[PDB]
Amino acid sequence: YESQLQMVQVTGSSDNEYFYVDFREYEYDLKWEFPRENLEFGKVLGSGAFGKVMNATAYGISKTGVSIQVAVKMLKEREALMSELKMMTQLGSHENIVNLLGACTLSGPIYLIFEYCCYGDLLNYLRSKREKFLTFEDLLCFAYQVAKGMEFLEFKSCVHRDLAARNVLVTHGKVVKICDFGLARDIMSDSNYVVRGNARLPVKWMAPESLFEGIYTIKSDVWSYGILLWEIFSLGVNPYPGIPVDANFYKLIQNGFKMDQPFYATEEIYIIMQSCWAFDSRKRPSFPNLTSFLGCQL
Repeated sequence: YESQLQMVQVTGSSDNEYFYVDFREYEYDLKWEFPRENLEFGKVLGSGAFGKVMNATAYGISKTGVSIQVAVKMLKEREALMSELKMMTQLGSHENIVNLLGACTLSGPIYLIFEYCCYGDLLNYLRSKREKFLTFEDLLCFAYQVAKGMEFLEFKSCVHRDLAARNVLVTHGKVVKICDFGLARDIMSDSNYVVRGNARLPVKWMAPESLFEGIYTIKSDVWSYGILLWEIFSLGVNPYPGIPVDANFYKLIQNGFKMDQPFYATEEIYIIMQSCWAFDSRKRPSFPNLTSFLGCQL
C-alpha cells in the first residue's frame, strides 16, 4: 500500500531530477491525535486488498463541540499509512483537497480521519447522471475545481501519481476534492490498472515520460488532468474507449495519438485538453494557466 499523493523535491532543471520525500524518518505531531472512542463507525465506503475506508461520525473533531461525518482510512487486520499521515499533516488544507482532520495511532490500529464526501467518487457520480443531464456549467466547475486543487498541490511541491476521476470526490455544493482513494478499492478487480511486477499502473492516464521512463512530475499531472477532463466531458467514459492495453497502446501514445473531442466538450475545452497531451512536457500548460483558462470559460 502507498498513497499516490506524494511530496517531491526537485534537484535539477531536467524532468527526472527530483526525488520523493519519504516521511518515515520524520516525527508525527501529536496535536492530530484523536480519541478513537469519539468515532462512531458507519458503513464501508470502499474496500480493497490492503484495508478500507469507513464512514463514521466524529464527536468534536471539528472546531466546534459538534459531531460530523468523516472518512476513516485503515488497514487490513502500517509505516506506509503513518507516512501518508505525516505527509498530510504537513500539506495544509485546501477547499479542493480531501483534508486530514485527525488520527488515532496509539492505543489501537491506525486510523487516518479525513473530511467526508457524501456523493462518492466523481467517476461514479458522472456515470450515475448520464440519464439526467447535472449541467454543462457544473462540468466546467468540476474541471476548474480540480485544476485549483492541482495548483495547490504544485505549490506545496507534491505530485499525484494516479490523478483520475476515480480519485476525485464530490461533496454538498457540487464541490469536488482531490484525494487518493486507493485504499477504498480492489486494484485487482479494476481493469484500469495494468499488472507489471510489483506495480499496478493506470496506463491510460499516464504521461509518456511516466509510461516509458517511470518519471512523475507536476507536468505529468497536467497530462493526466487532460485525461480527467475527457472523463468529465464524456460523463465518465473509459479513456481511449474500445482500445485495449497492449504493445500497440504504448506505440499509439509514443506516436502522438490523442482522443477525439468528447460530446459535452466545446471546442475551446478540447483545445485545452489537446495541449495537456503535448508529448513534450515543456509544451503543456501549467496548472495556474489551466485555472485561468477554465475560470474564464466559466
